[PDB]
Amino acid sequence: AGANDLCQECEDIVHLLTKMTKEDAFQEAIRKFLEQECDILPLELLVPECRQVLDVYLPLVIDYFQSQINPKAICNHVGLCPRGQ
Amino acid sequence: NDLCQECEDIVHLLTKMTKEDAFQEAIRKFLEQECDILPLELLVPECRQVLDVYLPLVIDYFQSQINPKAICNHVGLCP
Ligand SMILES: CCCCCC/C=C/CCCCCCCC(=O)OC[C@H](COP(=O)(O)OCCN)OC(=O)CCCCCCC/C=C/CCCCCCCC
Ligand SMILES: CCCCCC/C=C\CCCCCCCC(=O)OC[C@H](COP(=O)(O)OCCN)OC(=O)CCCCCCC/C=C\CCCCCCCC
Ligand SMILES: CCCCCC/C=C\CCCCCCCC(=O)OC[C@H](COP(=O)(O)OCCN)OC(=O)CCCCCCC/C=C\CCCCCCCC
Repeated sequence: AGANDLCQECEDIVHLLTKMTKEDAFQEAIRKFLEQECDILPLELLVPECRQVLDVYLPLVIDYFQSQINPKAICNHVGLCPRGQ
Repeated sequence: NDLCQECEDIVHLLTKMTKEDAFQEAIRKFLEQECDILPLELLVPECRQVLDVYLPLVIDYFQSQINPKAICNHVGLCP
């Protein structure tokens, strides 16, 4: 019962992300937070060039949830939807 | 758009999902595969070791006594 709800729960998270990423206040908040985390342990060592990785990939992740037609497919891709999205 | 409530709802859903063994299995299998290929294999050195350390810790965290508004305030999405 719990495990069969994982697909819908994942899709609900994706739906929330698609709404939030339409707010530039969301991008700014997450950028600023991750910029601070890149500068401190453990992330500064787990991800070399953390700030450069962030500068490149955060716009791409944001754009994915903003512009993809079917971002909920992520939930099938990560294995949480054994019967399809 | 209420970014604060949207963030709190994501946290609530994560706490439900992380209770399930099948969630841990699926995410681990997916990330083990990504650690072996680009881009993650280069972005995160010793990727599989980082996965083994932190996936349990993150799963346990969302199962513990957490404060969702404080978390969302920490990431800048709640006042
Ligand atoms: C103390 C805890 C620390 C744990 C963190 C340790 C490890 C961190 C690793 C993070 C860095 C890896 C970032 C990789 C992102 C990425 O590759 O996205 C690219 C891809 C592909 O983009 P393309 O346009 O096709 O082209 C790209 C190249 N051709 O972008 C996407 O498709 C978007 C999907 C990516 C989703 C990213 C996940 C973000 C969602 C998070 C949900 C919430 C998780 C909870 C976090 C709790 C943390 C305590
Ligand atoms: C943080 C990832 C952002 C994804 C999008 C966020 C969307 C919605 C918000 C969902 C909330 C889940 C994440 C909040 C968890 C969090 O980090 O806050 C708590 C914790 C503190 O907990 P503790 O002080 O130890 O325990 C007592 C207090 N709890 O905050 C932290 O400091 C942990 C920071 C870990 C950093 C994780 C790295 C981000 C991973 C993926 C981001 C992918 C984006 C692509 C860019 C790549 C950047 C390298
Ligand atoms: C985006 C999150 C929505 C689902 C929420 C479920 C809760 C947690 C999920 C955590 C795992 C992140 C989900 C992976 C996102 C994903 O599938 O993108 C795959 C992308 C390509 O995007 P696609 O659209 O599928 O194809 C491109 C063609 N357009 O490929 C990737 O590079 C994925 C890299 C994933 C890196 C994210 C790291 C997650 C951070 C912390 C996880 C917890 C600690 C463990 C860290 C170990 C990291 C080595």
